[PDB]
Amino acid sequence: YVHPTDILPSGWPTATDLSGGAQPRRFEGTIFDVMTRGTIPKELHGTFYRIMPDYAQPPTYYKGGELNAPIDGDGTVAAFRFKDGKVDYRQRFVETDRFKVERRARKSMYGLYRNPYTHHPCVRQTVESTANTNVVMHAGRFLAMKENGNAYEMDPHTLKTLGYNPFNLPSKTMTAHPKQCSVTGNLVGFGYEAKGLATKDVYYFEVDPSGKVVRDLWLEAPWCAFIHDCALTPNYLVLMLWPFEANLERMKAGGHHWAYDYTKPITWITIPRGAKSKDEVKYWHWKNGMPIHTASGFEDEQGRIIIDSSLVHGNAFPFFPPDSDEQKKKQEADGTPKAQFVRWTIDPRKDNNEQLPDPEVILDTPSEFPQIDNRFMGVEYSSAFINVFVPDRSDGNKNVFQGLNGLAHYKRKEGTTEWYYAGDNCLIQEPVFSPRSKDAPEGDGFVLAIVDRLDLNRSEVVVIDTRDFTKAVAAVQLPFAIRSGIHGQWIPGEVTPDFETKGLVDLPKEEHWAPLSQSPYDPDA
Ligand SMILES: O=Cc1ccc(O)cc1
Ligand SMILES: [Fe+2]
Repeated sequence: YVHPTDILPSGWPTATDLSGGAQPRRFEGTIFDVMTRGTIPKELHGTFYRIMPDYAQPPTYYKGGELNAPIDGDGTVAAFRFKDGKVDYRQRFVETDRFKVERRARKSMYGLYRNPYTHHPCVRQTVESTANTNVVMHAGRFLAMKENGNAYEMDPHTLKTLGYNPFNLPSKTMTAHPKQCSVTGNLVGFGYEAKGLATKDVYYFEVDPSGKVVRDLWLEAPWCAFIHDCALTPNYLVLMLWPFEANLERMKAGGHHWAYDYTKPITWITIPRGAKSKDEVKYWHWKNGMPIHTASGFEDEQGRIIIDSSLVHGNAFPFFPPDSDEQKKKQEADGTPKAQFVRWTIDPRKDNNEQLPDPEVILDTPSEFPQIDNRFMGVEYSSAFINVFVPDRSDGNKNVFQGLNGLAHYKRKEGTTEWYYAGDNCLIQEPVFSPRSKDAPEGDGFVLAIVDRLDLNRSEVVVIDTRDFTKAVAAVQLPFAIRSGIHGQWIPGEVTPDFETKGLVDLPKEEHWAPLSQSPYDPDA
């Protein structure tokens, strides 16, 4: 059986997200009082903000959109607000310069990921960010982020776009991975390609709790590398260089911004916090591989930098292949690479010209999207909440982003791992943590994540109490599916302006439309 209407032609290209899911969603709006199962913890007081790629227009501009990447599509924010056991939902597109152009034209006008040479001539000198990667609340300002531009600011309640570059950063770019220091309250980050397309320049910054840049430095990367993520320690910002190189000539020729390079080692840039000179910066190297995301970093008793990350032993983004024919064949040969969770040791006192020691295998399982207890951000931490391929319960032939069917709670101090299984015909997305109370022990509280109910065509928010990591306490049940996203964040009420007075949904007026006389009911009848 084939449905007769199903053979009617579509104009849409295949627009994947990171999961490999290819269904456009693109809805903007609200559900008041989202259906829940079980008991929503009363301790939840805040918003789960999630961001997703969801091409608003069919991306047909360049090569009919055949080379669209899962990381490409227009940023849409989903908000799940938890107040007094009740859940509200809002979804809205980031009103990026790109989004607004495409909507107004009813037409795709942008080409390849980070390639202005493949955009429509009229839009080449625009901010080309889809603001689709990560969110942050800092100094009462809510930001949607993507590494190829400054953030766009959004209202935390309506999700209305308010402007571009709220902190007025001098770089062309800002990381989608800044870290909120638990010591200073500073927004610590960077922007690479800080001076334009294929530039080696890196700008480091620290934005204080009052929204002022208090520390900065202009530096360079050893090559124009893909510096997606970083680690924050007491004394350092540690940049993590993926083995991809940008090439302006290739871009001009209508090739991809990035090419994977087997000859490049995993490289780290150590930046002393509040460094007075670029002379203080050191480059460290290991071997070829792709460490996608950090859990976090710290300094041990010996003063050594300790960073946990995912590690893929090859290209986790095969849609950005190598330049050379030889290297292309290597990618094909690698297939689905080995994927682990690993521990790095960078001793800042050692010779940085000497190759770093091999990382320690922490989990011999495909691992992605780690988060921590952010009360321990930029200090010694123990808890990691990791998006996992569940041992003996998962594929493993899948690309690292495409088989994530569980959660792991790792504790360094205890040396224990606990496992949550998403369900049969289910995927689960990045976990976020909310502490039981302000003074609760590290990693004691609630874990939230988006579950794709694949055979149901619905998305859910699972709620797990850390006292029993194997079991859900609650589910937030959407009537539909949303896109499989990238990052999300737990944002507490206390850091959100006007959380006490504003919901996700604007309340209707109190006053009745109808006069008293219009009632069917008479109290005398
Ligand atoms: O998760 C990886 C990622 C990399 C670059 C992007 O622009 C977005 C996401
Ligand atoms: Fe990321």
